[PDB]
Amino acid sequence: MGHHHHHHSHMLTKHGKNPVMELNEKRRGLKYELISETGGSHDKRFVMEVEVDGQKFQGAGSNKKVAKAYAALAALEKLFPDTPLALDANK
Repeated sequence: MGHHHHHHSHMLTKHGKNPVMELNEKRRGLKYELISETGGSHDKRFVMEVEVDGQKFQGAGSNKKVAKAYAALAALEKLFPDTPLALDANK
């Protein structure tokens, strides 16, 4: 029996474009830099920052590129949610 796999499956975003490449189509002149980076006994913890429309959003993932994905989604869900009227919103 197996009970073990190497996680190769890739999460994306609102569309099948991958949040990073998608955001780079939705907006141009973006910035992707590293904020936090560490690796423990069995788990990883990376945090990347993305600049969209001058606004900086930070996301955390198990590596740089996955952290970029969450950072991008952080901007996408805020700038391009495509949702109806807003009854609840902070920023």
